[PDB]
This record gives sequence, C-alpha cells and structure tokens, in this order.
Amino acid sequence: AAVDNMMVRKGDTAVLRCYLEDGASKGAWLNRSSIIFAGGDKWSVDPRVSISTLNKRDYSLQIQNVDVTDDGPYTCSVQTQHTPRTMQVHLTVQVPPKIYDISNDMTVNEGTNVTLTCLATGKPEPSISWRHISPSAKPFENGQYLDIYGITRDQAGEYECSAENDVSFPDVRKVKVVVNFAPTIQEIKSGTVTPGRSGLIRCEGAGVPPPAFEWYKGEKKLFNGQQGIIIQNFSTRSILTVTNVTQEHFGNYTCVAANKLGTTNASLPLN
Amino acid sequence: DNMMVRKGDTAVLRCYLEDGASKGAWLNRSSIIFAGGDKWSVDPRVSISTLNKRDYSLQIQNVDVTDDGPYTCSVQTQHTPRTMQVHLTVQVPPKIYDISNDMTVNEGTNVTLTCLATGKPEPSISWRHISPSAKPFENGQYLDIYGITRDQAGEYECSAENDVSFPDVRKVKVVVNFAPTIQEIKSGTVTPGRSGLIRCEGAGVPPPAFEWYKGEKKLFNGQQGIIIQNFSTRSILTVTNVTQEHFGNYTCVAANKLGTTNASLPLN
Ligand SMILES: *[C@@H]1O[C@H](CO)[C@@H](O[C@@H]2O[C@H](CO)[C@@H](O[C@@H]3O[C@H](CO)[C@@H](O)[C@H](O)[C@@H]3O)[C@H](O)[C@H]2NC(C)=O)[C@H](O)[C@H]1NC(C)=O
Ligand SMILES: *[C@@H]1O[C@H](CO)[C@@H](O[C@@H]2O[C@H](CO)[C@@H](O[C@@H]3O[C@H](CO)[C@@H](O)[C@H](O)[C@@H]3O)[C@H](O)[C@H]2NC(C)=O)[C@H](O)[C@H]1NC(C)=O
Ligand SMILES: *[C@@H]1O[C@H](CO[C@@H]2O[C@@H](C)[C@@H](O)[C@@H](O)[C@@H]2O)[C@@H](O)[C@H](O)[C@H]1NC(C)=O
Ligand SMILES: *[C@@H]1O[C@H](CO)[C@@H](O)[C@H](O)[C@H]1NC(C)=O
Ligand SMILES: [Ca+2]
Ligand SMILES: [Ca+2]
Repeated sequence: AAVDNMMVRKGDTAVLRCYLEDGASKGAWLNRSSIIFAGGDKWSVDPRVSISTLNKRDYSLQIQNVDVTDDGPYTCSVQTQHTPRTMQVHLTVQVPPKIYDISNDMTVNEGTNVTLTCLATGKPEPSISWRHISPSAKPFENGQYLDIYGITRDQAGEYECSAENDVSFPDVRKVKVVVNFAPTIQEIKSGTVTPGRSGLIRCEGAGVPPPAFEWYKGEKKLFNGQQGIIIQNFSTRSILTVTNVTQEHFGNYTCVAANKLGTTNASLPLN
Repeated sequence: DNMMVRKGDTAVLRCYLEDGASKGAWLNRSSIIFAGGDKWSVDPRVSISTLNKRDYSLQIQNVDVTDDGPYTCSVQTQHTPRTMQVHLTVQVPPKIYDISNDMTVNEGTNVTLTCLATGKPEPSISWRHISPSAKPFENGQYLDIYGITRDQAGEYECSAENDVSFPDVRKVKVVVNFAPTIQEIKSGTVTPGRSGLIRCEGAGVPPPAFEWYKGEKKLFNGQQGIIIQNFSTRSILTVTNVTQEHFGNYTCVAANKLGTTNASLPLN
C-alpha cells in the first residue's frame, strides 16, 4: 500500500514506477478499474501504453504522448506470498498556456471607449494579465478584458497580454493601438533679432496623423520664398524665417497645425 | 585709450577742459572737426555734447565703419597742450548673406552645405545638426557631408557670431531619399468567424507604395471580401472572414523611386 504523484506536460512520456516482489512475482497495472497489463500480457488497445522493463523486477508503466484524458489514479498490484502490495500513482497531465484570441491592431480616435480582449487555454486554466508597454509601468488588474474609457493620446502604443499558469513559459501576445487626435502646438518661441538681421520662430506641434503647418500674419497666409521669408516644415515642427526684419515687420504672427481630425492656432510677436 | 561702438549707435568721445579760459579742439586722424564752438566738419552727425562748462566731448551720431580711426582732443594749457587721443573702433553684428537652400538628395551622395556671413570683426560660422543623435561639426563656412545617410537628414543650423549684438542664425532643410525598408509585419489571431489582420510597417523617402500578394497573386482592395488600407508609413490587410481559403503565405511589398522590398508571413 503506497502512493505517489507525477506531473507531466501534454505529449511527454510518463513512466509510472512499480517494483516486483522477487522471483515468481508478477505485477498488473490498472486504470482506475480498467486493466491495462497483467504480467507480460496486455489488456489495453492503446498503442501508447507499454511496460518499460530495465531490471528483471522493473514493472513500470510507460505512457507515450500523454493527454489530459489520462489524468487519474493508476494502481500496480504485485503478487506475493501474502497480501499483494499496492503501489498507486496519481497522474496529472498539464498543458502550457496558449492565447487563441486577442484583439487585432487597431486605430481609434482620441476619447473613444476601447475594450481589448484576450482569451487563452491551458491546464490549469491560466491567469490573463494585461500590461501597457510605456515608461509608466502601470500594472493592470487581471482579467481577459481591458476597458479603456476616454482614451488619450498618451495611452497609445503596444499592449501586452500575458497568460500564465505556472506550468511552463506563459504565452505573450501584443496589440498595437494608434490614437488619432487633433494637433496640439506645444511651444511657439521666437529668437532674438538684430534689426537688419533675420528672425526665427519655432512652432513645435504633435498630431496623429502628423500635422500640416501653415503660417499667417493678420489673416494673410505667408508663403515660402515670397516677400522675403522662408518656411521650413518638418515632421514635428515648422520654422518661419524673416530675412530682413524692418520696422514694417513687427506684429502678431500665427502658426497653424491641422490634420484630418481638427486644427489649432498659436500667436506670437516678432522680437 | 580705446573705445568700441557698434554700427548705428551714438558715440560720445570724452574730453574734459581745464579750469579758466581753456578751449578744446577735436581732430579726425589729422583733420580738424571742432575748435572751440566753431565747426570745421560738414557732417551733421558730428556735434559737441556739453553737460557742464568743462565738458568738450565729441558726439558722433549713427557711427559707421568709415569713422574708424584715431580721434585726438587738444586742450590748450599754460604749457604744451594736453591731448586725449581715442581710437574709435566700430563693430558690426554678423549677417548671413548666402546659405544653401533646402535640398533633396539620395542616400550615399556627397553633400556640401554653404553659409557665408559678414561682420566686424569677421564672424565665426558654426554648423549644427538639430537632431537627438548628432555630433557637432568644426566651424567653417562649408559643411562637407560625404556619404550622407538617411539618419543625417533633417534640420541644419548655421550660426554666425562675433560677440557683437546677437548672432545671426539661419537654417537649411536636408531631405535624404533612400530605398524602402519593411521594419515589421505581424498578424493577429487566425480564427474562422472573426476578422483577420496583417500590418506592414515600412519606411522610405519618398514614402513607399504598398502592394499585397497572396501566394504570388496580387490583391485588390475589394477582391473577395478583403480590404487593403494603405497609409504613409504602413499598410494593413484585413480579411473580413477568415475562411480556410485565405490560409497561406501573404506578401507585403513596398516600393518607391529608388527601389523596392518585400516581406512575407503565413496565416496558421
Ligand atoms: C485511463 O482511463 C481514461 C478514462 O477511461 C482513458 O481516457 C479515455 O482516453 C481516450 C483517449 O485519450 C478518450 O478518447 C477519445 O474520445 C474523444 C471524444 O470524446 C475523441 O475526440 C478522441 O480522439 C478519443 O477517441 C476517452 O474519452 C477517455 N475516456 C474518458 C472517460 O475520459 C485513458 O485513455 C486511460 N489511459 C490508458 C488506458 O493508458
Ligand atoms: C573721419 O575721417 C575719415 C577719413 O579720414 C572719414 O571717412 C570718410 O567718411 C566718409 C563718410 O563718413 C566717406 O564718404 C562716403 O564715401 C562713400 C563711398 O565710400 C559714399 O557712398 C558716400 O556717399 C560718402 O561720399 C569717405 O569715403 C571716408 N574716407 C575715408 C578715407 O575713410 C570719416 O567720415 C570721418 N568721421 C567724422 C569726421 O566723424
Ligand atoms: C565622394 O567623395 C569620395 C572621396 O571623399 C574623399 O574623402 C573625404 C573624406 C575627403 O577627404 C575628400 O577630400 C576625399 O576626396 C569620392 O571617392 C567619391 O567619388 C565622391 N562621390 C561622388 C558621387 O562624387
Ligand atoms: C464611455 O463610457 C462613459 C462612462 O465611463 C460613457 O459616459 C460614454 O457614453 C461611453 N462612450 C461610448 C462611446 O460608449
Ligand atoms: Ca545660393
Ligand atoms: Ca571643404
């Protein structure tokens, strides 16, 4: 009368141990109450099941390509002069986790309500954790679903779903969320200007899609290479250069950043 | 004695008289400007600034580089006249008068940016690449860039300073073209009864044009329920319903004027 446990991943080869009682002593394996082997004779038809015999008294049960259906107690009854000896083995077949459905990469507008979904299998059933890959760690409470109400431009990026069950390495998939928003002028600063020399105005801006920059002065649009000015537009900024800053140039300049979702303005005088 | 007065300012060359009936006289190198209250110069900029009676200072308005040189004030006295020679030095803030215009070049070409400026003293010209990852460049009118890479594009700043007033600063936009590169291609969950997606992120200047091929067969935006969304930096293939007929190796292609490139990915 003995008991033992054994845990094996799905697919592995299990070897349930059993020892015979010297010569003229045979063994027999049971599956709950179904006979698998008795001595050298096989009762099971499962080709995965065999007897692994290394020593003359080794009567271990060898199950190949184990599956979750094999879970349960296996009993080895050993013949003897007196009451047979019973060695019982509880087989538990575990399955690594695997995500089988996750929200696909998306593009949404700022302020909308988003819900990410992640579903995974595994034995034991896995715990599903969400995580936002950003300098702000912000570990999110567990759950298959991550609700994001009023999504901000700062909440964009890759989101990581992690399904763990302590069996093996957890499965990890990602989702790319792009948040579109109307442009925002973060800064507008002009440089010093010697009278006869040139003047510069930076206009830093953000926006998804990237914003198109325009420059104005009193409702009149300024153009590159016309009237003695130079507008150089970059991905995140635009620079207005006034060649010769005479007294007839002072005034309020206005930078404009617009995309598909909206616009924005910012004014500044020329020093 | 020396004095520095940048162009346009009003210069006041100081010369104080001795007590009693002592008159002064100002010279320009060796040309007489004033003698007492009488003016020899015709320059209307030149006058005598007098606070108290002993003040015989010379007031030059709107100074120019032509006024550079020594000025001498001779004041009569009981013995040899007393002199107060002052060397006037007129300085000029720097001014860029020619700078390379915004340009577009291919990757690997040899580029030379130019920036020329005047100023008194002659200004030092500094080139600077406005980029998070960049190394400053030696001063000089010319910035040589051999084998320009896509990472060397962006905003270049010429700054000409001579410590007089504020420095002049102009900029140049350099665009570097290069053949497109597919940085990533990723598919989501493959499951009948759900939507399938394949994103294809790519870079390229000019921006690349995206094409999709299913097992060497081109795909169209409305061919058997599929949807192709082409953006500036990525293309997304959306299979409405993932039937068994859509399984296979999908191929994203990104091409521009300078070249092309592809990247494949299977579904299950
Ligand atoms: C130990 O005993 C258990 C329980 O009797 C055996 O599990 C039985 O295992 C087989 C094969 O793993 C299962 O069969 C299958 O049926 C499903 C449909 O239900 C089919 O999709 C599969 O292809 C396969 O034909 C069977 O359901 C399962 N019985 C129970 C009650 O769960 C196990 O095989 C035994 N181990 C041995 C003999 O080594
Ligand atoms: C002090 O003396 C010097 C010379 O001893 C004077 O420089 C002279 O300055 C005048 C104007 O200030 C110059 O004349 C101009 O010439 C330009 C062309 O160069 C012309 O476009 C103008 O219309 C004007 O005619 C003159 O050339 C220059 N001579 C020299 C030798 O430098 C200076 O003006 C005197 N400053 C005083 C008295 O405050
Ligand atoms: C680009 O320049 C190559 C040589 O650059 C040379 O190396 C630099 C560092 C300087 O020392 C310069 O004086 C040298 O001449 C040429 O071999 C190459 O042909 C040039 N490319 C083109 C398109 O002309
Ligand atoms: C998002 O959720 C808020 C409450 O958190 C609700 O007021 C709003 O109507 C929701 N928006 C959508 C589009 O469901
Ligand atoms: Ca030129
Ligand atoms: Ca050179």
